[PDB]
Amino acid sequence: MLSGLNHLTLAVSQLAPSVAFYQQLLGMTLHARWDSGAYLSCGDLWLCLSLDPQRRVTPPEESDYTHYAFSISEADFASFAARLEAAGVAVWKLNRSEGASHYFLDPDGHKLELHVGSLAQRLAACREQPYKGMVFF
Amino acid sequence: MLSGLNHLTLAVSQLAPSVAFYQQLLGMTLHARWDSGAYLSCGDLWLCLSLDPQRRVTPPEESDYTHYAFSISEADFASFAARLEAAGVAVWKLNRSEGASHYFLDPDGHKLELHVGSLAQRLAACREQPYKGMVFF
Ligand SMILES: CCN(CC)c1cccc(NC(C)=O)c1
Ligand SMILES: [Mn+2]
Ligand SMILES: [Mn+2]
Repeated sequence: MLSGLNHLTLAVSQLAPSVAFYQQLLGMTLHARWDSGAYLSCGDLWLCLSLDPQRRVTPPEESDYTHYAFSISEADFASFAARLEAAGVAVWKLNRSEGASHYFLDPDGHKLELHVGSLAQRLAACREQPYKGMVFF
Repeated sequence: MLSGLNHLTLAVSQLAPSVAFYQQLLGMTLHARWDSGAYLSCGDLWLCLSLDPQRRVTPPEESDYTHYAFSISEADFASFAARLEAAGVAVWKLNRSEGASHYFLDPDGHKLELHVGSLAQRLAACREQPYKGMVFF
């Protein structure tokens, strides 16, 4: 059967600024880069940045809610979020509707998130403060 | 410090067919559902389906190369691809790179992939046959 996420591939309009964002600003590990892409890791995540002439820099009001959240510890969350803010990283959401999260945009407008907590912890929190109509299986 | 992918959220235009696709067709575990979304898991992956009226059913020619690959064993790959084909799931690309890959679309046109092989395997192949302009770190 399916066992998890093998890799996440993001189309990027300019490879070097995107590599710099994920490696320098977000601290991911750069393993290789070539004329049309790069491979990074973030813990167990394999991230591929793929240079795509079709990628548009997209304002958050023009894209749907599809987004990618990265795990961070409770101890590191606030200072990492504040550093992104001080660096001028654009945002896309303020209301914490799914726990402790910081919502920010990559250079092409990919919707990213810092989140503290696992699925199990989110289900437990939702039992006390459930989303409308929530059912648990 | 970021420690991995916390969750992947896909915006969906209709919750029921998306739940059917990820849970029943793709075999993911459904943990909870509410009026505007669902939580599933696939191995370590926490997947959220978020009902979003701004989600367009998007032909693959009209979206960029951003895509989400799920892990599957080599032994299971062909029968899972055949299952998707029997279900009439559209393919958006043929495989031309190392490791088995099946490129398929979700009901809203999210670009998905079944892939066999790790980042370490890809890097080993690339070291032997580097892409144009490839540098390793
Ligand atoms: C994406 C462009 N920006 C400005 C937000 C950028 C890129 C790489 C690194 C840093 N800043 C630090 C401190 O790493 C900032
Ligand atoms: Mn999220
Ligand atoms: Mn891929």
